[PDB]
Amino acid sequence: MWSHPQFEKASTGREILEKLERREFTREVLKEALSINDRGFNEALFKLADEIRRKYVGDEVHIRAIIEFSNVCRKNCLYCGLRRDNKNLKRYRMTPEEIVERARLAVQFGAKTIVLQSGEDPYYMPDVISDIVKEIKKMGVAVTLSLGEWPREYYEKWKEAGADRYLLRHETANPVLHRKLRPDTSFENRLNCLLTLKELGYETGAGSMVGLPGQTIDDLVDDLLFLKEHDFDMVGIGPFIPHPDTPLANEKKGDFTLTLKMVALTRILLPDSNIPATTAMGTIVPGGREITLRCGANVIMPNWTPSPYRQLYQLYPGKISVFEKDTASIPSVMKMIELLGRKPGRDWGGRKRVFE
Ligand SMILES: Nc1ncnc2c1ncn2[C@@H]1O[C@H](CSC[C@H](N)C(=O)O)[C@@H](O)[C@H]1O
Ligand code: SF4
Ligand SMILES: [C-]#N
Ligand SMILES: [C-]#N
Ligand SMILES: [Cl-]
Ligand SMILES: [Fe+2]
Repeated sequence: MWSHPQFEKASTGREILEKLERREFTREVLKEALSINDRGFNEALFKLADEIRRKYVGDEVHIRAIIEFSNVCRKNCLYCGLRRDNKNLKRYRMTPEEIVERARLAVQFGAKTIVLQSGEDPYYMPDVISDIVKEIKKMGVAVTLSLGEWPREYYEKWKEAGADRYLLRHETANPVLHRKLRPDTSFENRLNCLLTLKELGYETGAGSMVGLPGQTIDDLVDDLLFLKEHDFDMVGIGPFIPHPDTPLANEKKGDFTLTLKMVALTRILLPDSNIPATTAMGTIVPGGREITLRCGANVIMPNWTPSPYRQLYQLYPGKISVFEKDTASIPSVMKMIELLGRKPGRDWGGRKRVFE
């Protein structure tokens, strides 16, 4: 037997970058990119994603104002503070009038997309949602729904009511892990919902959490390849943030740098997709969303849920700041975008096909 020495790390890292620049997206290339822990490799990866972002989606940072209108949920996901078994949380529901008028205010502040997100709350489904969507569509903006897993019939009604997009983060593409963490449902169910949403003509959003308990680098590679496979219009990625009132309270938090590399690789794989700098990135690191916008992201989603409900939508700890008024977030992200040298979106910021 003869030796089997490793190649030097710097030269290996440069070969990975070259393969990414040549769009040679093999599993081993993606795995090694995620595994390298070199500050200079990572910075070059971020700059490549930023370059691709500049070339294929430009300098507009699209603002999507989120109204989290109910924290009631019928599911029991192990990671989520809204899981039905968490009795330590005050639950709330907004009336349709509250939701519509709050959306109207965001539109007046300049949001060009309203995102309606909730727990899986049967109260609203399907007809209350349809009424709300129809009212918001009269305001001249795009509407995105993020309501979880529902029958095809509901998704069809909401499309007819005028919804433009649907965000259903796939969470994890590992079906064994998915079922362990989401004991009510399955990856197959989640994927079927995404396929139905695409067939109905929604712009569809997927995306995973990074750092889930039991998730490995190979699983993160599977997430990237799943996203590439379906050419998603939008991809929402962030770290897992443990919640103290859940079974995962004591697990490791997701790593910011690893999550940033997932955002960067997603931009490289899907050059003209819409990729938010998510709330969870801003929670985990001060300035986290600003950093993510320099590493391939092109969207920001200010929290527009009003007091006294905003503090109760406790997906994970630290999500909400209560130090400022509930109308500060849209002007605040506009200021952030200006300081980055970027521009707010001029239209609804729907995904375009300009890459290849
Ligand atoms: N602990 C957590 N850490 C980081 N992110 C978390 C966590 N808990 C939930 N989330 C994220 O919250 C998103 C919106 S819930 C909307 C709807 N009910 C749905 O399930 O699709 C989910 O897709 C998760 O990725
Ligand atoms: S992630 Fe969505 S479906 Fe799961 S418990 Fe939280 S709100 Fe409910
Ligand atoms: C996303 N809109
Ligand atoms: C989500 N931002
Ligand atoms: Cl988006
Ligand atoms: Fe989106």
